[PDB]
Amino acid sequence: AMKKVQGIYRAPRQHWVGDGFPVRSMFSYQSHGKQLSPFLLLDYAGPMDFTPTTQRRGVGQHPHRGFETVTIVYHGEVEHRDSTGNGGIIGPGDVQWMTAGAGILHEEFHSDAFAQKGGPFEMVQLWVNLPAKDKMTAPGYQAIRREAIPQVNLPDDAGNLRVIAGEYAGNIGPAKTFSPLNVWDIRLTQGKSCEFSLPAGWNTALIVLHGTLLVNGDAIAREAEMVLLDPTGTHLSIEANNDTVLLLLSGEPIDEPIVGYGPFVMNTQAQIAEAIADFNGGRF
Ligand SMILES: [Cu+2]
Repeated sequence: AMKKVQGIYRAPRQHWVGDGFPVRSMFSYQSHGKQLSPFLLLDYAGPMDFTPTTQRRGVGQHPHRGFETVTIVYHGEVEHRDSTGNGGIIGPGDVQWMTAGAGILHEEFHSDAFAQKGGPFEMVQLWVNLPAKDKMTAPGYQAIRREAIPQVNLPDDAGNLRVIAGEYAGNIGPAKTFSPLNVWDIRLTQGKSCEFSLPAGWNTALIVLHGTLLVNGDAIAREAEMVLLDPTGTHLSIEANNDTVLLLLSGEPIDEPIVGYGPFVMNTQAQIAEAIADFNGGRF
């Protein structure tokens, strides 16, 4: 049985996060959050050309608690800093997987090298929820180099698939996760198609960044659109009408309440109140 297309959703207008991240919120837990779990949020940054500058564009220090954030860089360079003492530069093809867990402070800025030169900036920021038992896990950070992400050639010269998290055709992705999920970066060649088998009951979304995609033979998704699938079923087909770049997100639902406010995502309102009080009290 196919994972039926539930709907196609166009990106909203762009908004700024800080002065470094012009993003479109392609989905968020406030709408269809149960049908997207474990994924809470996806902000698509760019694509935008930045001017050479002496300024350090980015987003200043702020807290998170209760979930993980994933940065997938396509163009440009970001420098990461967080309160566990982790740092580093994420460039094209690199990924960072940050666990906020019990609580973290972080900031993200254009790298000095990217500041000096300018050019295209394109990135996806993904929030991944944690199961309740793991929400106060210790904060941590995975820097994932492009070279560590398997690139799998699709059959029939159809393109390639980068396994960031999860497993495709026996290729395991380097990102460690708290619940079972896939994050696949797919380049599908115009006129080519591919069939995917996904676990039964997993929530699944396709995020089209570039190109035009025919899904299940009957739904068309274009640049900066989200295809939300029905979790029931196991089979999905995609066909590229033009060379397409997409993210496939799929995961076992976390069947626990979502209570989110600002930078915090917990299971209850009292836990949100505790996060605000801890942050205000200097505990982060
Ligand atoms: Cu943040």
